Amino acid sequence: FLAQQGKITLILTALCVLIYIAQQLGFEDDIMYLMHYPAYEEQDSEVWRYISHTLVHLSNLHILFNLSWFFIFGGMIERTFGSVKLLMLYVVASAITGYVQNYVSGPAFFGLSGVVYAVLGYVFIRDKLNHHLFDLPEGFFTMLLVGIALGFISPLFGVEMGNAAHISGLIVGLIWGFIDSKLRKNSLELVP
Ligand SMILES: CCCCCCCCCCCCOCCOCCOCCOCCOCCCCCOCCOCCO
Ligand SMILES: CCCCCCCCCCCCOCCOCCOCCOCCOCCCCCOCCOCCO
Ligand SMILES: CCCCC(=O)OC[C@H](COP(=O)(O)O)OC=O
Ligand SMILES: CCCCC(=O)OC[C@H](COP(=O)(O)O)OC=O
Ligand SMILES: CCCCC(=O)OC[C@H](COP(=O)(O)O)OC=O
Repeated sequence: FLAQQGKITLILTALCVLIYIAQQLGFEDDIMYLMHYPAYEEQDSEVWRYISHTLVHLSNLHILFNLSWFFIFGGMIERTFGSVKLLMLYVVASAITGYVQNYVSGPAFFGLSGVVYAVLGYVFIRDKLNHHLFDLPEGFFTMLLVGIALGFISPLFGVEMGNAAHISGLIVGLIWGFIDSKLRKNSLELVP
């Protein structure tokens, strides 16, 4: 429930769950066809496709791990920097990671993991820099960041997409957070 967590975080998590459930009682076929990244010159105009691929999941663990991490850290971002910030990081990470994954492997990918890494990347450098607005992950979510770089370079799991989405995701988050950290400092310069 909310009563505390972010509205955007909640909406995105619940949408993923609803679309997955739908995948299970009829057919992922319709959903996969409408939601996949453009794989056709005629689909270039179907603009939702640049983002929608993130709402489809391929297994129970796939969606379980993605939503857990997104709910926790996407929530931190929302509660700390605002709902607009989270929505934006989502739209942009979704579009950029899909763009990158598509170039290296084609339009056959689904899931929120590219957004998760952008989110983890954002929180990571923000925490590292203006260290305050956060008080450490937990001790495990900090580790599963070093031993997770092998989760795509030398496959220990496999987030049905590829590491191109994960790496470009982290990069989007790291760059965005560095910029925000900077813009923050720049304006505080003239405050007591
Ligand atoms: C201790 C630290 C605390 C951190 C905890 C934070 C908790 C935050 C809550 C986040 C909410 C998570 O929501 C994700 C739930 O997603 C619902 C979708 O379905 C969930 C399924 O649950 C797991 C099922 O696993 C089944 C494994 C068997 C098959 C493996 O995958 C193949 C799936 O095939 C389909 C079978 O029906
Ligand atoms: C035999 C073994 C087989 C070989 C297997 C090899 C395994 C390696 C596979 C890994 C794939 C590598 O792919 C890496 C791709 O990454 C390339 C990076 O390019 C993508 C990154 O794109 C970044 C684009 O620009 C960043 C966007 C950030 C924008 C931030 O917004 C500005 C903020 O403005 C302020 C608003 O508040
Ligand atoms: C956010 C871009 C993806 C929109 C879309 O076409 O897919 C989701 C739709 C409905 O979701 P909306 O978020 O568009 O209402 O399918 C589920 O019923
Ligand atoms: C960054 C998200 C949207 C960018 C885009 O228009 O994608 C076009 C790419 C290729 O674009 P070029 O820049 O290589 O022409 O192909 C998509 O199917
Ligand atoms: C990292 C600071 C310099 C990079 C840059 O030229 O950024 C231009 C704008 C943002 O400028 P800032 O003033 O916020 O750095 O967009 C970046 O992607």
